Amino acid sequence: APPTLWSRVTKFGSGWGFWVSPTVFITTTHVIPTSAKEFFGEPLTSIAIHRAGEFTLFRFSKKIRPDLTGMILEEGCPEGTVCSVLIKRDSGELLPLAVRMGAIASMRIQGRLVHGQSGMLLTGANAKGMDLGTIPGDCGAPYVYKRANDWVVCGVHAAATKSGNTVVCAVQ
Amino acid sequence: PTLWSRVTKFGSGWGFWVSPTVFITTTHVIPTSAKEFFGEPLTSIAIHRAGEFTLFRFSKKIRPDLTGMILEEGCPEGTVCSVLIKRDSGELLPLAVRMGAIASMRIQGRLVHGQSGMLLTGANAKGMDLGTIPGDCGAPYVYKRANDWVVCGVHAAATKSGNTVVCAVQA
Ligand SMILES: COC(=O)c1ccc2ncccc2c1
Repeated sequence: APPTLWSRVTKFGSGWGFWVSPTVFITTTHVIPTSAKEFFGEPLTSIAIHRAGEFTLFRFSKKIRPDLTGMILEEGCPEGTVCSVLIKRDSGELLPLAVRMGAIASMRIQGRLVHGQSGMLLTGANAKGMDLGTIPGDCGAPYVYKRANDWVVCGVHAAATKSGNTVVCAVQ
Repeated sequence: PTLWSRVTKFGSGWGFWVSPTVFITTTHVIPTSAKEFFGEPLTSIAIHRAGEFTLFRFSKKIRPDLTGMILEEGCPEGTVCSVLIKRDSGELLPLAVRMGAIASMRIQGRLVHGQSGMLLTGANAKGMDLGTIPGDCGAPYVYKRANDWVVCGVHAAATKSGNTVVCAVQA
């Protein structure tokens, strides 16, 4: 996956978020620090926060990441799309986990009620644990894929079943 | 403690530490000019070759931080393995493969013997991280069985199209 996409993935609360543009940051609602009143030097008064269930978008009034070009963010992807989840792991290791995407779903995972785009990992069978699957520290990592000539972001990592086989992407 | 720490850059590809003293690789990535590997003189290294599978047994513990793993001669037909691909970017690419029969296959002009497999990542890579490249040879094939990780060979070859692969196996 291109270096410019890895540079957009930034450590945030109990997980990660993703710079779509110099002013727009997306992440998974549950990884956000609950009491926080300031982000990237800016007060909450100066930021437009758009919440839809487990998807949160931050739009800043100033350019926080002026090194970046704005890219395409879509509301999920077509059934059958193969995406990469851009997961960073202890020590500059980069894990772009392959996932075949399925339908928008409502599920109960570890007793929590979760709504988003379901998918199934293409890394291995019985992908429970950190070598072939997701861990709770991965929440907020972006779901991306390549079209004709450009890359698209279509959601952020929200949940995984106990078996590890099913993941859920929260969507705009 | 990770499987990934056992995957090691070696000659023109990779290899995998089965135990503190045992390292496995693809025969064609091994240097043809050498007096030592991993600081141990070749004189003290046991080399066991069966076609495109090579095993080294060292007389000293090179990787004393590791426990010994189960090594087998391929796996049952239909097993879904993962090929543990490392890239010089720092990317780790675990790719699912449905394992088939032991076969001889002409892969871009060359005859290669080993366990056939079909990548489960579909279409092509389409310039995504979904297939192998030549520099991936020696990467291990593994799967989880009960609570045990099993390693059943090393990445020997891939078709131009990408979707058929050959895993070289012991004996
Ligand atoms: C054990 O997995 C299957 O039954 C299966 C499923 C999908 C496949 N797709 C391509 C090639 C082979 C495949 C095999």
